[PDB]
Amino acid sequence: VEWTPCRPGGALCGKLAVPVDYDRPDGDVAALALIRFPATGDKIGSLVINPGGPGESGIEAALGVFQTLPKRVHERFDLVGFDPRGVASSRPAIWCNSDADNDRLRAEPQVDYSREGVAHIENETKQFVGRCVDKMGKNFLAHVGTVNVAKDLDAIRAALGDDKLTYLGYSYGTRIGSAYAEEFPQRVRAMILDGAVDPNADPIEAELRQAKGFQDAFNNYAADCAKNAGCPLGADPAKAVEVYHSLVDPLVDPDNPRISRPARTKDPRGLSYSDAIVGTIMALYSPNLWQHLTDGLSELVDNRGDTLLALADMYMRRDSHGRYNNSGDARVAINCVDQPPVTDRDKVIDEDRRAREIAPFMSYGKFTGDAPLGTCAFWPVPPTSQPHAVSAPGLVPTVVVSTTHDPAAPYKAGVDLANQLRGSLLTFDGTQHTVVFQGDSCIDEYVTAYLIGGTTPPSGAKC
Repeated sequence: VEWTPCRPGGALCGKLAVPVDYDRPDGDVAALALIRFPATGDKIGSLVINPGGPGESGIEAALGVFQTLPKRVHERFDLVGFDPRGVASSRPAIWCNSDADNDRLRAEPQVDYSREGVAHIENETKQFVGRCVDKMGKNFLAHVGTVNVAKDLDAIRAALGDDKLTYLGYSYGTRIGSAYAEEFPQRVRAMILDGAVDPNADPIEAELRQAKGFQDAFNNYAADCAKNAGCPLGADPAKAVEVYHSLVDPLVDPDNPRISRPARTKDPRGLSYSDAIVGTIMALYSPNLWQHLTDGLSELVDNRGDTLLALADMYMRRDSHGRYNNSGDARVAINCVDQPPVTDRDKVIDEDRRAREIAPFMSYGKFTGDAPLGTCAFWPVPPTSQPHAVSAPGLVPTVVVSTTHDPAAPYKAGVDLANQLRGSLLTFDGTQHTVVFQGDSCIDEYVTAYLIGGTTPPSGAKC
């Protein structure tokens, strides 16, 4: 890696060639993008981070993390972020949808699960899968999975000149983590995994646990908002879900589920039902976004949807000029190869029935008896990994940070990951997704002592 100054720090950027196929090590070649924030004091090595997604830029994430990085950490480590294969500035980047493709989907209510509804959705999905293939070719898509990301990470480890890896993983970055840990356990110096993905989980039970997370986060937000003046969801939190549906269901034509009646916005699109739901989910990632959610809901009372639309844009990575990054398309590609998709329709139908019961705030109308299959059931290349209990006997003790009411990565996922890893579980008491290097003194001290000293939190450490 020949470094070079970036395009906001002492930042150096560079690129690193890895092979697309690792069995064809002289075949097609991908170029990963890297950012580097040189340590200020005495350098132990590099702290490599991943934000998750998948499809999220690590370069982008390092620039944020740099802002909230404890002084001692910044002294002891080069902060290093990378864009994984197919993601953001890495070439080739995964691309399936155009900006117009994305907008067209987001305009739909996406709520009709009748036979005709399921056929419509399942048709847009096929068109999507076809767009991925035509633009990427099946070979590249076959090799975008985490198992190969893990191999690139070691190539990264070596190119940065560290003998052993120091790694901070967030959310899906957690799966990159346990993967690298299983393949190169003897190359791991230290590892923090925050907001855990449990690779031994059943995907349907996981998704349902996630539904339950967001409903429970919904409940927490609403209870909190009810203490406040003019709560758009009302002063009785036991009726918040009903009030919420009185605000969002009018965005769907009651005589016809496929017709958007968007709330007015200064943006030309207005606010569809599906955008409304996506904005809500986005806001429930963090209590920091609750104010915005409340604003959006209050706008809905006056038939306006500007804040919810902006929340949905934040989630979908659509900038002010209507442009998308490739996080969405990459997200799908990578998720589809990391595990075998649910292909049994009865399973998908029964999941739907349960989810409406578990997360009503998210569900529109009644169970129909039909449900679409997910994009992955149509993937033209097979998975390159599969659910299993993480096993890395030789691994150094690691830290898993799990938040008690994390909607995206539920607390018990993090416990389970810790156990398979036989590392330390650091608990955060909150309703948010991830927490490391995000302002909390306690968490950050624990993480700093582990990263520098090698010191794990005591059993039962809460924060």
